[PDB]
Amino acid sequence: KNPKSDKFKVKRFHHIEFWCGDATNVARRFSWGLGMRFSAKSDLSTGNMVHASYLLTSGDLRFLFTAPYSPSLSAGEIKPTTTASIPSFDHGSCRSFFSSHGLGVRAVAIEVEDAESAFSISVANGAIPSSPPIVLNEAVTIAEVKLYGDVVLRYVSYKAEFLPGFERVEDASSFPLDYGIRRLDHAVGNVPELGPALTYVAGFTGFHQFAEESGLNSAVLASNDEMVLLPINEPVHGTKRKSQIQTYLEHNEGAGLQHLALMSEDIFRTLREMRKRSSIGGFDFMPSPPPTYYQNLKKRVGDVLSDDQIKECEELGILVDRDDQGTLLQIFTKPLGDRPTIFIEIIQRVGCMMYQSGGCGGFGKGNFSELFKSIEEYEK
Amino acid sequence: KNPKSDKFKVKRFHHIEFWCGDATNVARRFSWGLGMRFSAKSDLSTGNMVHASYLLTSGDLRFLFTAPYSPSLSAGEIKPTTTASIPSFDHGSCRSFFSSHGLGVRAVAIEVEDAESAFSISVANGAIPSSPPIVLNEAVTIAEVKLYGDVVLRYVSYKAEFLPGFERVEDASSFPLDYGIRRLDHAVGNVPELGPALTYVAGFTGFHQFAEESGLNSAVLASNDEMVLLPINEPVHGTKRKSQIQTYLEHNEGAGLQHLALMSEDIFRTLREMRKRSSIGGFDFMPSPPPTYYQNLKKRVGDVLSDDQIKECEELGILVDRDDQGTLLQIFTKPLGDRPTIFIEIIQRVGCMMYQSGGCGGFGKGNFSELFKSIEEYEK
Ligand SMILES: C=CCN1CC(=O)N(C)c2ccc(C(=O)C3=C(O)CCCC3=O)c(C)c2C1=O
Ligand SMILES: C=CCN1CC(=O)N(C)c2ccc(C(=O)C3=C(O)CCCC3=O)c(C)c2C1=O
Ligand SMILES: [Co+2]
Ligand SMILES: [Co+2]
Repeated sequence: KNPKSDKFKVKRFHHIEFWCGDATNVARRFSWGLGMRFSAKSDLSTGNMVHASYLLTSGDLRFLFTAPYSPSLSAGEIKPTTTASIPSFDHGSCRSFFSSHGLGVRAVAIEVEDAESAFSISVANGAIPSSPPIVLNEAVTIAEVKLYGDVVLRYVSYKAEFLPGFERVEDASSFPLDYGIRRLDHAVGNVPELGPALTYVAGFTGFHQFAEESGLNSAVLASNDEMVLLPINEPVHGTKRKSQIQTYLEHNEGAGLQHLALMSEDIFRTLREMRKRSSIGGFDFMPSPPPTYYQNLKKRVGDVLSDDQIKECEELGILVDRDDQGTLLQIFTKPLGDRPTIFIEIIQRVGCMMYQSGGCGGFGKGNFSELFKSIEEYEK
Repeated sequence: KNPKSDKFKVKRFHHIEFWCGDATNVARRFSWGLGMRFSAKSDLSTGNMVHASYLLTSGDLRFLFTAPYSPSLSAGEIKPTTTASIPSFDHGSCRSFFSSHGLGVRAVAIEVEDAESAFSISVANGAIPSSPPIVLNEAVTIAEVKLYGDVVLRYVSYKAEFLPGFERVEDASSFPLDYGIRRLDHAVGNVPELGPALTYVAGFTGFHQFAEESGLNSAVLASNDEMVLLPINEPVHGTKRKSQIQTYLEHNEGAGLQHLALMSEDIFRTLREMRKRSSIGGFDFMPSPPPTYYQNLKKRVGDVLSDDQIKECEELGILVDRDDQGTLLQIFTKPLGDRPTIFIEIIQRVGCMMYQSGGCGGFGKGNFSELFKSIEEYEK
């Protein structure tokens, strides 16, 4: 069931913003690890005396990395005279965020028809305001409300490249890396209590619940066309194996973004390319399932994947799960930074063709049981 | 003249420690950019609930990257029960350092015969104590005094791998990168006033001045065998071209480490390898000199480098300077992080064979004039 209850017109995920201590080093690491090209910048070289922001792109996926400069560089500015390109930025907020949580996502940004109306309707329906609508160069409107923890949901709307005040990156600095990643499929939050978090977010967005003891309960909120997908997890306590959600909440100092799932147009190429780079600056992957897991894929998805395609999943450590409508290929990185908090998921979905409908195949919750079963089976 | 006036027995540069917001991302970026292998770790996986520290090595060069965890993880600890592997570490100090200065060097570490005696003699001769001598696992002693700004000079001495409590890195995570870098040649500080900084450091070390308007005055302090080399720069004001030392001091919020010069055993291979990676996660280099600079190298070093070797310098943008005793090949990166503060120099020295004596060929001060001359000549 999809009641299509969005309280304002939502388009697609627009970008994800990381708050960093040093944006340059995080962005360069991510660029090489994920195959994303440097596309835009806002920093001292573009007249921004407040923050350094670097944009990476792969297809429609946009990762923004932002860090504060010394406040002394902008001490004479006021908000009417700011040189910041992102008007919601605040030195103290950014330093406090990073000290509390470490490297992680500050903003989940969605493009909407009218960011001012989205903000007004959201706050009228219970959203906690974070940054009011600001019109940039009479061209783009940006507004922010609290999502969970210190993560904001950022609304962006365009009258008619990223944001005014950003400059396209010099091509010599813009190597055309591409490992096949094409868009953000979903963005997942960890919270102490799922119920109140769902009520709050669904309350101000009108997002509906998307149709679905390893230590979590989860639910998924979705926009009208189910292209914006926001799962939320809570821990399940006293499970004998400590909940990874609870570990997250401890090391993160509370609620925050758990993972970003990045859709690939060719998950086999993406994983070949990422795994080649894991130990030379890129990202590591979680330990692969035992071969019994792939010996059990024939009965589960033998009508979707050939033996060769299943063997290629086994070579790359890719997990497979299935809906009543489609099939999901997925794999998970180790944490992106020092803390056992945020990580990345690479996914590709097969089925649900009409274009492909959002969430085809689900989110892989079936792989909690199937991976445990494979592990005990391989114990043999 | 070398009075050999060291007040305690100094051996060699031991390591350089960067204080970071996220040690993982900086270390992975540096590993790929410089060709350094992951050699040791101290972090949650080794029982350290205080800080994440990752060691990169290339030859004898040791780069350590450290970031603080949430203080909550270690809130019940006291110094007698600490799980930190580096006892001088302090969450507040590290966060304050990084907020003030951004990514940069906290510790210049030299190996000495006896870190306790080096500390005592240093403080008796005016050194400002930073961290008292602490014996780690009855095997290694570490102590710290202030060098300049918030940079410390760290003394390390060994009774008889890096530090107790560090673990050798799993080989799968230890890709054997190597672009030819072999050791730290010198470490350079920027200060507002050169005179008082030289008097202070030479005062407590016994280091002697090493025998030598672009906006700086500098002098070099050296140990008895001139293998530990610590240049210090001050700005020259009112120069019509703003002093890069003054720009540093502004963006860094005061004195700090300006550059690390890394000796390569094959500077041509090192630069080929680093430049291949500049736009795919590595380091960028300063804009190369005009061809008139290389058209003028024949008269300057035509008896040291062949035409082909000069042409190879031109291909890679390498600078050349000359002493009365030897010749220096050098090149400079763009700043390592967001702020126009710290950068890296790659160098190789030719001549002064006895082993090669320290500082052979100087520090390239001749290239201020010669690069400007080449630029006006190429204006033509
Ligand atoms: C990274 C290591 C832990 N891990 C271990 C593991 O074995 N399996 C099988 C999964 C399977 C699916 C998902 C997942 O993507 C997801 C949910 O967990 C809840 C619904 C929404 C959502 O998107 C995750 C995060 C993990 C997982 O995290
Ligand atoms: C990075 C861009 C600025 N730049 C521009 C430039 O054109 N030249 C020619 C040099 C030449 C030598 C050195 C240098 O290594 C050094 C001293 O400056 C003082 C004595 C001790 C020392 O080691 C530096 C840092 C630079 C330099 O920084
Ligand atoms: Co997921
Ligand atoms: Co130098």
